[PDB]
Formats: sequence, C-alpha cells, structure tokens
Amino acid sequence: KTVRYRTYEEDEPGTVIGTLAEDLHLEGEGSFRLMKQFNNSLIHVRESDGQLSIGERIDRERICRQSPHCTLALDVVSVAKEQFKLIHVEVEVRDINDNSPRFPGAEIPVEVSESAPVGTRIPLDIATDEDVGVNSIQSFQISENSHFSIDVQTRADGVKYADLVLMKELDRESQSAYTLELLAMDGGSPSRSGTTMVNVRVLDFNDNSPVFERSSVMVELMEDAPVGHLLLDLDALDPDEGANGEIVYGFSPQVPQEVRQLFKIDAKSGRLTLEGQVDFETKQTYEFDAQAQDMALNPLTATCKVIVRVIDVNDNAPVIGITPLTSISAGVAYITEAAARESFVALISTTDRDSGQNGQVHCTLYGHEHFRLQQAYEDSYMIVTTSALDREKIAEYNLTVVAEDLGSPPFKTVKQYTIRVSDENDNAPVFAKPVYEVSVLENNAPGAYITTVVARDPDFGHNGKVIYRLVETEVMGAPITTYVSLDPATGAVYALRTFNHEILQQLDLRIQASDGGSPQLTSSAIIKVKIVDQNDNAPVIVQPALSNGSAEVVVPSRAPHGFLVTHIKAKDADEGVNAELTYSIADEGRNVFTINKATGEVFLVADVSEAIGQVFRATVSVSDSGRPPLSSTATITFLVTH
Amino acid sequence: KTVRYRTYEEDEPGTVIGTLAEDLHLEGEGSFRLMKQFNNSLIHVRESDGQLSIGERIDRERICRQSPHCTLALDVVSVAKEQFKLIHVEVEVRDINDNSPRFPGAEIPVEVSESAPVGTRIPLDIATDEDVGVNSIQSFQISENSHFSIDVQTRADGVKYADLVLMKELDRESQSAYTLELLAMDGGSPSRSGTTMVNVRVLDFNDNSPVFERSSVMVELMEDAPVGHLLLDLDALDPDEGANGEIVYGFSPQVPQEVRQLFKIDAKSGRLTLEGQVDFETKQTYEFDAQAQDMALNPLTATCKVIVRVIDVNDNAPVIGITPLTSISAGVAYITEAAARESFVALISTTDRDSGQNGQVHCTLYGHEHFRLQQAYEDSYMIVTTSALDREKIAEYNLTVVAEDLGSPPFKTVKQYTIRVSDENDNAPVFAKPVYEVSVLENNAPGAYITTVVARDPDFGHNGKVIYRLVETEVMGAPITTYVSLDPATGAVYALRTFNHEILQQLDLRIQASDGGSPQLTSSAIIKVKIVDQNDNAPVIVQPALSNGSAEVVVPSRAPHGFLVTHIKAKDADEGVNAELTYSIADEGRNVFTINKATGEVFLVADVSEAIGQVFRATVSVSDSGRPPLSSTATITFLVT
Ligand SMILES: *[C@@H]1O[C@H](CO[C@@H]2O[C@@H](C)[C@@H](O)[C@@H](O)[C@@H]2O)[C@@H](O[C@@H]2O[C@H](CO)[C@@H](O[C@@H]3O[C@H](CO)[C@@H](O)[C@H](O)[C@@H]3O)[C@H](O)[C@H]2NC(C)=O)[C@H](O)[C@H]1NC(C)=O
Ligand SMILES: *[C@@H]1O[C@H](CO[C@@H]2O[C@@H](C)[C@@H](O)[C@@H](O)[C@@H]2O)[C@@H](O[C@@H]2O[C@H](CO)[C@@H](O[C@@H]3O[C@H](CO)[C@@H](O)[C@H](O)[C@@H]3O)[C@H](O)[C@H]2NC(C)=O)[C@H](O)[C@H]1NC(C)=O
Ligand SMILES: *[C@H]1O[C@H](CO)[C@@H](O)[C@H](O)[C@@H]1O
Ligand SMILES: *[C@H]1O[C@H](CO)[C@@H](O)[C@H](O)[C@@H]1O
Ligand SMILES: *[C@H]1O[C@H](CO)[C@@H](O)[C@H](O)[C@@H]1O
Ligand SMILES: *[C@H]1O[C@H](CO)[C@@H](O)[C@H](O)[C@@H]1O
Ligand SMILES: [Ca+2]
Ligand SMILES: [Ca+2]
Ligand SMILES: [Ca+2]
Ligand SMILES: [Ca+2]
Ligand SMILES: [Ca+2]
Ligand SMILES: [Ca+2]
Ligand SMILES: [Ca+2]
Ligand SMILES: [Ca+2]
Ligand SMILES: [Ca+2]
Ligand SMILES: [Ca+2]
Ligand SMILES: [Ca+2]
Ligand SMILES: [Ca+2]
Ligand SMILES: [Ca+2]
Ligand SMILES: [Ca+2]
Ligand SMILES: [Ca+2]
Ligand SMILES: [Ca+2]
Ligand SMILES: [Ca+2]
Ligand SMILES: [Ca+2]
Ligand SMILES: [Ca+2]
Ligand SMILES: [Ca+2]
Ligand SMILES: [Ca+2]
Ligand SMILES: [Ca+2]
Ligand SMILES: [Ca+2]
Ligand SMILES: [Ca+2]
Ligand SMILES: [Ca+2]
Ligand SMILES: [Ca+2]
Ligand SMILES: [Ca+2]
Ligand SMILES: [Ca+2]
Ligand SMILES: [Ca+2]
Ligand SMILES: [Ca+2]
Ligand SMILES: [Cl-]
Ligand SMILES: [Cl-]
Ligand code: NA
Ligand code: NA
Repeated sequence: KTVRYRTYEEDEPGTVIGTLAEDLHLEGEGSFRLMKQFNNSLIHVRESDGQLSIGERIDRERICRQSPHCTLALDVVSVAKEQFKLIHVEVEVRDINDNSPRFPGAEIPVEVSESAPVGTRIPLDIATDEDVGVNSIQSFQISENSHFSIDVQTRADGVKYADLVLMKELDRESQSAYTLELLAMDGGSPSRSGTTMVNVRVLDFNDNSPVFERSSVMVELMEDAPVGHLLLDLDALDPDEGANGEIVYGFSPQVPQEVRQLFKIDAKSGRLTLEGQVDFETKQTYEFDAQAQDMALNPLTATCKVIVRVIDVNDNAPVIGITPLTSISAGVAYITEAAARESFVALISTTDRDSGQNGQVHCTLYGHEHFRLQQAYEDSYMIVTTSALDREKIAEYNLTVVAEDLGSPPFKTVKQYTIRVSDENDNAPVFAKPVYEVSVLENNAPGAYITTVVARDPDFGHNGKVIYRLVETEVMGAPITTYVSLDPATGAVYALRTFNHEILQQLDLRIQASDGGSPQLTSSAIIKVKIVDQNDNAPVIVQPALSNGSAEVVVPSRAPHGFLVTHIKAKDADEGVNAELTYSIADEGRNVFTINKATGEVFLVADVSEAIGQVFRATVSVSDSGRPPLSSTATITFLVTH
Repeated sequence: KTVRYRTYEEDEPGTVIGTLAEDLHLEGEGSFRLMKQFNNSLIHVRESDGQLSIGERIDRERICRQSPHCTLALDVVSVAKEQFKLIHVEVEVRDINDNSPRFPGAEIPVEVSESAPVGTRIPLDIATDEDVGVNSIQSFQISENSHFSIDVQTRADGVKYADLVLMKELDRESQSAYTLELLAMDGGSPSRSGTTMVNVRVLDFNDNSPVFERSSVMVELMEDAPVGHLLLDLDALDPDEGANGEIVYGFSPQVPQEVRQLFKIDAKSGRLTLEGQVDFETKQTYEFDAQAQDMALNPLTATCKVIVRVIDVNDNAPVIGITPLTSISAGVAYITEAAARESFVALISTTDRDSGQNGQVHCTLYGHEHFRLQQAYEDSYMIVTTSALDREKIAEYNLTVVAEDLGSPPFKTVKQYTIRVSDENDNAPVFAKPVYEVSVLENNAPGAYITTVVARDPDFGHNGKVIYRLVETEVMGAPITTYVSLDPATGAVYALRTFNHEILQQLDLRIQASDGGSPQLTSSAIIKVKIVDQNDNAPVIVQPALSNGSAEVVVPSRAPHGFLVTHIKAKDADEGVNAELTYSIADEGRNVFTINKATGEVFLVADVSEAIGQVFRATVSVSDSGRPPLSSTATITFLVT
C-alpha cells in the first residue's frame, strides 16, 4: 500500500515526517526496516515503530534538478504476528527558495548595426534559477532607456530564453554604445534577484556622405604662377567610422580635361596645385566642382565649387601696325604732292594684349613737322599732313612711331616708317629769261650756229623732260622754218640760209618749251636775232650819169675861179660807217681841179686859161669808212666852150 | 570719327545698311574705298556716295560664335577737294534665332543607387544654343515624376547648366529603371527645340534580408528514422538582385553542437536531414533556429524556428528485477517456514522504458500454488505466500516471472527465481516405538548390552541431531542410573549390575530424546526390560525339619497299605518350570515305601512284620524342571512303636 508524507528540503536531520505504526493504526509488532540501501539512504526509520526521520542532508536541486515533483520512494517491511508485511511510502520533497537567479557572466557583449529596423531581436545569455515553480525565474527587467526592451520567450522543450528587442531607430553618430542593467527575479515574497550588464555595440553604417568645410571657394592665381604653385588645401569631413569616414579628394567626373591637365588634386590631402600654365589673355576664369568621396562599400560623395580667378600680368608689349592709304613698297606710304592740308596718309594701330594700365597704350610720332598724329578711334591714330607738300622741295620722310603701355615698368615698342611723295606735274618749263638777244654778222655760212635756249622743268621723269619747238611765224611772206632750225632736245638754233642785212635786219624766233606731261605744260620765249651790217656794198656814183666808168661835162671859158661845174653824188647800200661817203679828185699831174670832200663839189684851180677846145682827164673816187673800205672811180672830162 | 550702323545676320546680299555721304551731310566729293582687301571682304562700298551693302553672307555665329556683341569694323577713305579723309564705321551684326538648342549626344546613360539620400545631384550633359541673349538656351523641360526634380544653376561665365536632382527615396525592387527624353528650347517668340535621351539605371543595394515562407515549422520524426531521412525542405526568399538576393541556408550561431552533429542543412537547397540517430527515451523534443543568409558583401540573415518532436517506437522490452526480503545467494529468496499466510517474500519490478501502451507491463507469476502475485504499487508486484509452508515437506520452489508490454506486437521478458524455505525447530524427536520391550536372561555379566534405541528429528542441522538421556527414576530405593547406562549418541543401553529374577522381574527405563535446538524439544519413551528366570536356585526340603540331610519320624504299626505317615514338602525359589516340584523315593533296598509324586505323601508297601525296634535308611529327593535341573538330598528314617 502507498502511504504519503511530506518533507521540506534541507531540513535538519532528525525531523518528524511521521510514524507508520501510529499513522495507520498498526497494533501488533514491528521490526521496521528498509528493504535495501544501495546508496546510503536519506531517511531513517525507527525499527521500534516505523518513525521516519530526516537522515542525511536532503537537497532537492541535487536529487531532482529542475523536475516539478520530487518524491522519495521507500519500501519498509514489518512483521506483525509472524506475517511479513510491506508498506510503500512516498515522501514529497517540497522546494525551498535557496537558489537565486544567475547569469553566466557579469557582462553580455552584443552587437547591432545602426541600420537595423525596429523590432530586430538580439540574443542574450539566459538566466537560471535552480529552484522550480514560483521559486523559478518569473520576471525580467531592463534598465530604463530609449531604445531597447526585453521580451522573454519559451522553447518547445520548456527552456526559457530572453531577447533584447530594438524599439527605436539607432544612430551611431549620436550614440555608439549602450550600457543596460538586466535583472531576473523569482516568485514568492522572499524574492531573489540576479543581475548582469548588457553592453550594446552599435556597428556603423555608411549613412553620412562627406561634406566640405566650405561649400564654395574662390582663389586668385597670378597668370605667371609657377608649376607646383599651391592654390588651396581642400578639407572635408565625414562623421562615419573608419573607412566609411576616410576621404579621398579629386575632380567631379564632369570636369573637362583641360582642368584636369592644368590643375591637380592630391587624393589624400586635397591639395589643389597648378601643373600647367595659365594665360589671362586666353582664359581668366576657371569654374569647376572638386569632389570628396569616402572609402566605403557604397561610396558617398560631396562637391565643392572652386573658382579660380586669373590675375593679369604685364606680359605683352605694344604691337605697332601701319597700313597706308597708298603704297607699293613694304613699310613705305606714298602720297601725292597735291594732297591738301590734313590729308590722311596712313593709319597706325597701337595695341596691347593685356588689360588695365598694362594694356593701355600711348603713341608718339617723331619726324618732320609736315606730319601729325590724329587719333581716329581706340588705339588707332592717323598720320595727317599739317602743311602743303611739295615733292620738288622734299621727296621723302623717315618717321618713327613709339608706343608705350602704362605698366610699372612699362613696355616700349618702336617702329620706323617712310613716306614718299608722289609727283604731280605742278611745274611748267621755264626759260631763263623771256627774251633772248643775240647778234649774227651778215653774210654768214649756211648751217651756222646762233644761240641755244634752255628751259627747266623740276618735275621728275616724263613730267619734266623738256621739248623745244619753233613756233611757225611768217617772215616776209615765207615761213620761219626755212631760215632757222632748232634741235628740239638741246634747243640749239642753226641758221639754214645766209642772211643779208640790206634785206632783213632782225629775225624774231618764237620758241615753245613743253614737258612730257598729261596735260602737257608749255611756255613761250622769243629769240631776237640781230643781223648787223658789214662792208660788202661799195658805193656807186649816181650823178653824173656814168658811161662804162667815164663821164663828160662842158665848161664855158667865160666863168670865174672856183666854178660850179658838176656835183658828184653817190649812194651806198650799207648803214653807218659803211655809208660814210668821202670824195677825192686827184692824180692829174698839174693841179687843175679841186674837190669838196663833203658834198663832192668840183671847182677849178687854174684861171680861164684856154679859149675853147681843150680835153682834160683826171680821176675822182668815192670811198666809205668801214674796214676794209671799198671805193669806186669816175673819170670825167671837161671842155671849154663859148 | 566712328559712324554706327546696324544690320541683321544673313540678310539678303546687297541690302542697304546706310549711306555715308548722305548720313553725314557730306557735301563735296567722294571716292569712297576700303583700305583693307587682303581677305575676301564681306561688305562692299559704292564709290559714288559711300553706301555699302552686304557682299557675301554674314553669319554671326561664325565670326563671333558665342560672343555677346558682334560689331564689324571697316575703315573707308574718301577724297573731297584733293583732301584724303578717313571714316571708321562700326556695323553691329544682330543675331536671329537660326540655331536651335542641342545636346552633345543622342543618349545620356546614368546610374544611381537606390540607397542615395534625397538631394543627390546627378550631372547632365550641358545644352548648347549657338545664338546669344534671349535667343540662347533659356528653358529646360522636365518630365513629370515623383522622385526626380531637376534644378537649373548658372555659372560665372553665364552658361545655364541643369542638374538632375532626386527628392524622394528610391526603391529598385519597386522600380528599377526610368527613360526620360531630355529637351530644351530657347527664348524669344520663335523657339527651336533640341533633344537627347536620359536613361536612369537604378543600382541595387542590399536593403532586404531574406525571409522564410513560414516563420516556424514543426516536423515529426520517428525515433527509428534512418540516417539521411528528410525532415524538411527549407525555403526562403530575398527580393534583392543577383548575389544580394541569393540565399544559403544553415544553422543559427546559437545552435549547440549536439544539434549540428545530429541534423544537417544543405546550404544550397536548405534540405534538413537526420545524420545521427535520435532516441525518444533520451530526448523527445528538439528546438533550434535554422537561418538563411544572402550572399552579399555584408549579408543579411533570417531565422526560422524548427521544432522536431520525436515519436516513440516500441524499441525497449520489459525489464524484470527481483529484490528479496531475505537472501544469501544471487537470485534466491529465503523465508522461514514460520511465516504466516500472505507474508511478503520478494518484490518484483516490471518496467518498460517506452511510453504509452508500448511501456505498459503485464506481469504474471508461474509456480507452486503456495505463492501468488499481489501488486504493491506501479510496476511493483509482491510475491506473497498463500498457505502455510513446511520446510520438511517442500524446501525449495522454482518460480518464473513473465512480463509483457502492450505494444503491437508486444515484447515478452521471462525470468526465473528460486525461493528457499528456512528451517525452524518445528518438530521433536520421535522413537520408532513408544514402548520398547526386550528380555534379559537372569545372572548376566556386568556391563552387558541390552538394546539400542533410535529417534527421528526431521528438522535440519543442530535442530535435528538427537541426544538421549536416561530419566532419573527409583527402583527398589536406589536410582535407575545404577543398574543401566545409556550412551547419549548411539542410544545403546548397557547393563551395569547383574540382575536376579527372584528379586527383580521388570525394569522400566524412561529415556528422553532431545534435539539440538533452541528452544530444545524433547519426547520420552519407556523400555520395559523383562528379566526371565534361570535355574540358579536349588530347592530345599522344608517339612520335615532337616539335620544335615536327615530326619526321623515314628508311626504306629496298626494299619494296611497307604497310611499317612509323613508329608515331604519342599520349596523352590524360581518360577514356572523351575519351580516344579518332583518327588522321588530313592533306593532303600527292599521296596519298603512308595511316594505320591503329586502331593508329596509317602506310604508303605510292605505289611507290619516287625513290632518295634527297627532302623531303616533311605533317601528322598525333590527336583525341578529346568535344564540342568537341580536337587538336594534328605534321608528319612521311619520307626514303629
Ligand atoms: C630715309 O631712310 C633711307 C633708308 O636708309 C636707312 O636704312 C637703315 C640702314 C637706317 O639707316 C635707317 O635709319 C634708314 O632709313 C635713307 O636711304 C639711304 O640714304 C643713304 C644716303 O643717301 C644711302 O647711302 C648712300 O649710298 C651711295 C651708294 O652706295 C653712296 O654713294 C652715298 O655716299 C651714301 O653712302 C643709302 O643707300 C640709302 N639706303 C637705302 C636702304 O636706300 C635715306 O637717306 C633717308 N632719307 C632722308 C630724307 O632722311
Ligand atoms: C528446481 O531447480 C533445481 C535446479 O535448477 C534446475 O537446473 C536445471 C535443471 C535447469 O534446466 C532448470 O530448469 C532447473 O530449475 C532442480 O535441481 C535438479 O534436479 C534434477 C532432478 O532430476 C537433478 O538431476 C538428477 O540428479 C541425480 C543426482 O545427481 C541423478 O542421479 C539423476 O540422474 C538426475 O540427473 C539435478 O542434478 C538438479 N540440479 C541442480 C542444479 O539442483 C530441481 O529439480 C528443481 N525442482 C523442482 C521441484 O522442479
Ligand atoms: C531581487 O533583488 C533586486 C535588487 O537586486 C530587487 O530590486 C528585486 O525586487 C528582487 O527583490
Ligand atoms: C544583481 O547583481 C548586481 C551586480 O552583481 C547587483 O548590483 C544587484 O543589486 C542584483 O543583486
Ligand atoms: C520645340 O518643342 C518644345 C516642346 O516640345 C517647345 O518648347 C519649342 O518651342 C519647340 O517648339
Ligand atoms: C528633340 O528631338 C527628339 C529626338 O531626339 C524629338 O523626339 C523631340 O520631339 C524634340 O524635337
Ligand atoms: Ca536546496
Ligand atoms: Ca530550492
Ligand atoms: Ca529561486
Ligand atoms: Ca548614422
Ligand atoms: Ca554611420
Ligand atoms: Ca561616409
Ligand atoms: Ca599672358
Ligand atoms: Ca597679361
Ligand atoms: Ca602691356
Ligand atoms: Ca610742287
Ligand atoms: Ca612739268
Ligand atoms: Ca612735280
Ligand atoms: Ca650784203
Ligand atoms: Ca652790208
Ligand atoms: Ca658800203
Ligand atoms: Ca546664323
Ligand atoms: Ca543666330
Ligand atoms: Ca537659339
Ligand atoms: Ca530596395
Ligand atoms: Ca535592393
Ligand atoms: Ca538581400
Ligand atoms: Ca529509443
Ligand atoms: Ca521507445
Ligand atoms: Ca516496450
Ligand atoms: Ca514445518
Ligand atoms: Ca527438532
Ligand atoms: Ca523444521
Ligand atoms: Ca539368581
Ligand atoms: Ca533363577
Ligand atoms: Ca529351581
Ligand atoms: Cl647785197
Ligand atoms: Cl538367589
Ligand atoms: Na586637406
Ligand atoms: Na528549399
């Protein structure tokens, strides 16, 4: 039969569970023993009457571990009136709360990503309480915090594990670790707690792109900055951890290739440097996005707008260009001597590629005062005449143009230029004097030389070649061209005929000088050729009438001394000295007749000597004054009559 | 001086810009000419009046490209009254919209991660309009969508570039591509359009862990399921692309080594198989988290709660254990023959480790009807006595216990057991006969043997060895211990004295037989020794009185034959035959007297011849029957007066 008692674990040995003999009204005898003791039993039985007392130590957690019931079963045998009996006894061992919740370790380290969704579960080491029932772990508490809570769950074989659950989204940059106190406690007003620490390690996600310390940057860069010049040390920052926050600098992928060759970005430090050479006169502003990138699985990027303003340097000098209105030779401007005052000759351009004062030009002209500088428009100055030009006075000019910029120091450019004045037919031939006077002795040879005329045209080339022409004029009906000829190149006048003074005294040539111009220019002069007389006409006796060189006149013997017989008149063709007639009645032996040398009047020296019938011959000559003189003779006879 | 006109690009050649002679009130002359004719000039001037017309085509976009202003400069020279003059002229060339916005290429390919925050800018190929001012690129057109909204920004050098900007979070699993044709038109009333293709390709991020078609699953596993048995084909899914969505199955990191050695998960297919062996009697429920993992750089994981409930099979047979109250040998129970009805002898345990009917046991006992089975508690049956036991009748019993479980089919276990009955001193010695009788011849030697007695004790060991003792009783005053002795071991009786029948006829010995037990048991018997006579008593003659064998008697002579003279009496000490008196009348010569052998009376044969004075001599003897017979002698004389 089954008799049942109840004990309480870890009681002092020798406590009264019960007594069989008395509990079951057992009158008779008893030799109460346990039937077998393979291990040293925990309960002792009084042989006298079957009293069951706590023998050794009774630890429920050692004999039943986590089993909800713990019954110690023993078989006692007795003897009553020579009958051996058996009684089966079951002693329920009640549980005492002599064990407290325990955790494996004082700290539980756990890891979770900041990118995990709310509700993600994180395992925790289970607590254990070696008691059973209410004396086992009933409740769990977590320390007050914002993010984490616990939930307890039981497995199908009854093992009661715990989970840490995430309530709010994490951010490792705000908070990267958590320290939470975890505790478990059992039932019954005598309550026992056990504790541990949860160390939550928040693992980083790359949820932050880099960002530059400054969103945009401008830097100034001299256009003569040397290679390696440091423009700027770019800086960025990333809050993420380790590689996710480690930055590498460079260009935005859209930056053209010119910039990538001109400028360089150190990928580690962000230094931005010049590797090429810039030129303000070509491009004065660069605009590009630099970028920063973190070294993460899914990299994040940020950009910074960089502006480089290039600054101008005086690296250009003035350029002088000269373009003439009219010219043939290089670097020579031509202009007609006919150009009026303030005529444009050539245009000067003075330019400077730079900007500001460095590109501003002052132009100055050096040369004869006949030319002036006149500004036409920006950096464009005209050369203009200030006075009338005269090729015959000045045929060319050498000029000098200087152009300086306003840099400090300034660049100076110098250039030379030549002006040549074009000929117009501005001057006509000019005879030394308008009227020339020359003389020619009568009875010349034919083809004799009289004179030469000269006219002058100072114009050059064909416009200044003189041509001489005999103007056609009449001379005693006939034309001038028959008496005289003129070499049209030299202007030499040659006589074609032999001239006779007795006929023609003066010959008036009219010569024209012409240039080889278009229109032709002419001028006239006159040569007054003088023919002067000579002694080629001997005088002739007119009265008395001549008969083969002889004559006769009679004389009355009735007449006085110094008689008026006859009057010898004579004529000469020449002029002046050569027409000075002097008379002589001479060589007669006896002095018979006497002559008046003035008016050729012949008188008698002797008295009336004979009566009648006398013949007397003498000679009477007429001469002129010129050298050599010529003369003619008349032989006249006189007779005495009554 | 600078005189200013204005024209419009690509106008009809020969069109009138203006007239210098008339515009500048130029009275006088003019032989208007250009100074520069080294390249083929695009403007020609009429000599008469200085009016210049468009010679060739004038294309602003080719002489000034993208330059805001386009002024052609020309230097003309005239001659007025022999004076050469110069006039500088600036002809503004105005732009018309004979050029349309355009994009460098027919397609713009673009890639963006679905994980990019709002506001991320994607650069786009810049548009170009070769006109200037309002005729330049003024407007950018965007396609209506929820995620991409673009923004136009202007640079230091005035070009209007456009950025593709994202305002709302993308999801490549929701939407993975976009195709947007990008075009722009310029300002001013006649607008010209130009276009390209934008192909937005969304790149995948590993933003979705795998998840199982079922969060938990339970499977039943027979405890005799063979190695390789298929428990379950795990299935999991991942929306992500390529390797980010390709799964490998295995155990959660917390799974003990017992489970990892016992069960196996194929990483590729997720098949869960038994490689070891389970035993319901050892562990009947397994619980573990299987997990699936995507093959991504930093993979994402999911778990599935797997329950394996083990099923019981009848793989254990009942075990029989027997524990006796009292025992010496292995597998042998002892019990005293003194036990009463229904005394506990031994406890049988019949158990089966299985569960259900497979573990439920029926116990049956086979053997002598003196023992039966009585259940004490669960799987615990008592062997009990049913009747009184007697070691002397049955000392040992061979029993058999049978224990079957209730499986289908059932397991049966048999066991043998032996019970031995312990001896108690329940029996006392008992003699063959209660009263023994033997005889002894008189006059025996001293120290002679009479008989031997034997008693019987069936009890065992000391409880059955008999010792005999002579009970102290008196015989004619003295104690019996003096006539006889008893050997306590053999039971032999030796005669101590020599016995005389005349005195002692019957000797009543009282023997006790006792066993060697505690308490000691005794029983008594009696030996009646009878003493029988012998002939060691010679008889003597009493009447008449004797004198060394002689006597004398007188008688008167007056009588005939047969007279009463004298009467010869004798006595014998023995009994029976040896006390048989025989009378003899011995020789006297003459036939004088004759004797009656019955009553010892002697008479006379001859008459009275003599009166007085005669002496007569004879002998008369008495004898007994025994062998040898004994006799004494007496001589009697008779005389007359
Ligand atoms: C204007 O300038 C011309 C150009 O000549 C010069 O060339 C350079 C070397 C520099 O000196 C410049 O400053 C200058 O422009 C002058 O022409 C030169 O004239 C001289 C003298 O008349 C010539 O030399 C002569 O040669 C002949 C024959 O060999 C000799 O008989 C003379 O005795 C004399 O040495 C020279 O050839 C000529 N140069 C050229 C290139 O033609 C010119 O004098 C000047 N005009 C004025 C008005 O100043
Ligand atoms: C109770 O059991 C004992 C011993 O246990 C027995 O051992 C074997 C026989 C097993 O097969 C078991 O089945 C069995 O329980 C029995 O004792 C045996 O008795 C036999 C009786 O014939 C003996 O054999 C005889 O022995 C004599 C003298 O030695 C010979 O002259 C005969 O020719 C014959 O062989 C045997 O020796 C004996 N053995 C032992 C170990 O004791 C016993 O019989 C049994 N009791 C009952 C009532 O069945
Ligand atoms: C166990 O102990 C804790 C303190 O460690 C208590 O707060 C709890 O209520 C239980 O008694
Ligand atoms: C659990 O354990 C902690 C530290 O071990 C204690 O501070 C707490 O009161 C509880 O007993
Ligand atoms: C080209 O087309 C666009 C619209 O498609 C207009 O903005 C433009 O004016 C031109 O017609
Ligand atoms: C610009 O060009 C596209 C083709 O690339 C046209 O489809 C569009 O209408 C616009 O004219
Ligand atoms: Ca305890
Ligand atoms: Ca406890
Ligand atoms: Ca507890
Ligand atoms: Ca963060
Ligand atoms: Ca982060
Ligand atoms: Ca980052
Ligand atoms: Ca430069
Ligand atoms: Ca410069
Ligand atoms: Ca300069
Ligand atoms: Ca002149
Ligand atoms: Ca001239
Ligand atoms: Ca001239
Ligand atoms: Ca002459
Ligand atoms: Ca003359
Ligand atoms: Ca003369
Ligand atoms: Ca155009
Ligand atoms: Ca245009
Ligand atoms: Ca346009
Ligand atoms: Ca997605
Ligand atoms: Ca995805
Ligand atoms: Ca995935
Ligand atoms: Ca099993
Ligand atoms: Ca089983
Ligand atoms: Ca079974
Ligand atoms: Ca008995
Ligand atoms: Ca006995
Ligand atoms: Ca006995
Ligand atoms: Ca005797
Ligand atoms: Ca006798
Ligand atoms: Ca006798
Ligand atoms: Cl003459
Ligand atoms: Cl005797
Ligand atoms: Na830096
Ligand atoms: Na599968």
